[PDB]
Amino acid sequence: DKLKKVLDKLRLDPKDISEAAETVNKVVERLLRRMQKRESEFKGVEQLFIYEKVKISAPNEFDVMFKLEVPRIELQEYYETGAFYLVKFKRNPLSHFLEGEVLSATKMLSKFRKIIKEEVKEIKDIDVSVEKEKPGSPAVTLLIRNPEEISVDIILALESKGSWPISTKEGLPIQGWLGTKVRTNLRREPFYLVPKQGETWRLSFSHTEKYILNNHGIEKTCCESSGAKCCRMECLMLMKYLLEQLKKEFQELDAFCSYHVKTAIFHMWTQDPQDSQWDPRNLSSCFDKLLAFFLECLRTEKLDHYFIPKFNLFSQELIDRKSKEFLSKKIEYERNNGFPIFD
Amino acid sequence: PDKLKKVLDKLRLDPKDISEAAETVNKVVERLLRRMQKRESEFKGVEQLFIYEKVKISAPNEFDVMFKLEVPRIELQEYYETGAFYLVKFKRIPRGNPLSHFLEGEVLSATKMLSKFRKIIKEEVKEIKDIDVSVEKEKPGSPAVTLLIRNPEEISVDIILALESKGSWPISTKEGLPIQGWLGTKVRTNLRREPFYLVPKQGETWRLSFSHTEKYILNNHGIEKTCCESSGAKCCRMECLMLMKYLLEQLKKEFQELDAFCSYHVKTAIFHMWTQDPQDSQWDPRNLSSCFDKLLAFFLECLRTEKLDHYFIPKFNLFSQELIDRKSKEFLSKKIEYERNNGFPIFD
Ligand SMILES: [Zn+2]
Ligand SMILES: [Zn+2]
Repeated sequence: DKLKKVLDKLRLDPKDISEAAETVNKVVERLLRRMQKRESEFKGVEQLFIYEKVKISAPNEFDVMFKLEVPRIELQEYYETGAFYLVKFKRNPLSHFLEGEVLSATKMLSKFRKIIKEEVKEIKDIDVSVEKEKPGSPAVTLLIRNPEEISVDIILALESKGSWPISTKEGLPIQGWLGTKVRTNLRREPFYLVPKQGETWRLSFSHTEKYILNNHGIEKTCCESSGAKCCRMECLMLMKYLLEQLKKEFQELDAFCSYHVKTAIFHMWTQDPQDSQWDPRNLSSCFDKLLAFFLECLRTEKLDHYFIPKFNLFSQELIDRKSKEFLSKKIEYERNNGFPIFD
Repeated sequence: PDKLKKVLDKLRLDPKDISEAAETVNKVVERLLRRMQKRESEFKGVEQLFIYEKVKISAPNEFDVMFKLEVPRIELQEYYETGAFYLVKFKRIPRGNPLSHFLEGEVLSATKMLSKFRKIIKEEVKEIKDIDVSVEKEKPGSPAVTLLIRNPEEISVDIILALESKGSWPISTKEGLPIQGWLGTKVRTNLRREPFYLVPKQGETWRLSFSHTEKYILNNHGIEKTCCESSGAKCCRMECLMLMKYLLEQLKKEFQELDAFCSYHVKTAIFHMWTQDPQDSQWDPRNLSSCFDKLLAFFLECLRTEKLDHYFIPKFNLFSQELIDRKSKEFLSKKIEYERNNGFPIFD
């Protein structure tokens, strides 16, 4: 029952989130108007996506993706990484960001940021400012004061209606969970490229991950009014909040982010697909088997990207050995001591 | 005696023979579409609604193709509280659409549009002399012009003219599609956001059509997403539909008193049975006899009480007294109970 008490404060109330929704929505609208106006290279920019823009267990933290349809691209995998690609064109206004024969991500992102910095300064109604360029952030972040501090990440992305790259052929292993009809439909949706050398883009499946979170059960009536409740989402909130609180205390956990937890629980939902395996009456058992699974990913240094199997997030090149051991010690400490961090 | 699984073996379609008929039925439909998209034609923007889907469930001979027309500028009006039949008008004075040629006053005439639609198809069916296909005679109950192809295998192709409206579904369907405790509320909302359709047959009335929705439900019939998939458990929902549909088709072949009943009655009764018994375990292949019998008992209960509501329009009773006489229901009930009690001799 202790975990249910922690979830009681982690659930977003619709009243406090609605005042932020009204503020975030209109600011993104005004930014979208300007991108479609005058002589900006981002004329056909549209928003990708309410509760979808909010970060799950992070109140008043928001994500917005500005997609740009580019149907004239030719992808080239960058050094067999599977996730990073160089974009080329077969046979126009995006030539300003072209560097030789490859479209520069840094040139487009820097110009994309100048247009956002000019509009945030032309706004004097709500007091909003642009972050300084973070090292690991392609998005342009906005600090909105409500007076409640609100952060909104504006991610520039390229939309491609073509087929998903070959590196995702064995990705999305939901055949024994969400089924093959769902997998075929999801893979027929477009895929996205966000900047991350300076001219390489990385694949983004935020739209697909959003669908899986809202359609997580093997039964269609899962977590509905006329259906059974499960604790899949509750285990994700507890696991994400545990890692967030651990990053607040120790700077040694900088190499870990929320997407590792999200990736690890997707594999758990694939390994344990049955809705009965995530009964809310067994929340402590479900959260512990998720912890044990995450610790196995840390100690074996194996956490494959759920869409790109060849790409290992916990590889030795990405995260060093001392950080994984450090995180493993802290996770085992709270796992045996009743999780004192939640207090 | 596992006689039901023997009937199903002879009833399943041979993919070798259904693929040959698929190649010829598509290219003929493609040619008809090409002649529709041409200049001087009121059906310029016509399209196909949907290879393997177009063949009927228990009928390998017959195929069904719907030619839809987007009409984002029409207003609907119920025709005497029927729920299913409507008169089609325009929101304002029409200017840019050629469909005003079929106006019978302020109401879009179905017989006017269907006649010109059949004139165009009968022109192209007489132009083609390489495959030998003819347009069937005028049947009263069918708005679709039927194409009879000799492959030499005789195959029927119903070309159904339909209007596509992407607006909200009419209020007669508000309490229809009751799949909340079965396929879920998310599925129901997504289905109700797809367009709805109107088919012809006062000669200006149009009937609602949910063939696109009924097709989704057949291919997504399980409460579990993996139902009838490779990595999932097989159920017998579709097998009971085929047996029940084939039982009525064989009874209609033998008795002319069953002209009032059609396959849609079978299709409607099983959608209710799937709502009444939503669990995939209630449709286990080991219980094929139990599932097919409890379906027959449900269909006999609909004949007895003379109530079979349209699965999408609750107020529309398909077994109403003004639609089917009690003698036809008593006669169908007598014949079904005979087959149910004597091991179904008609299957032989
Ligand atoms: Zn659930
Ligand atoms: Zn099934």
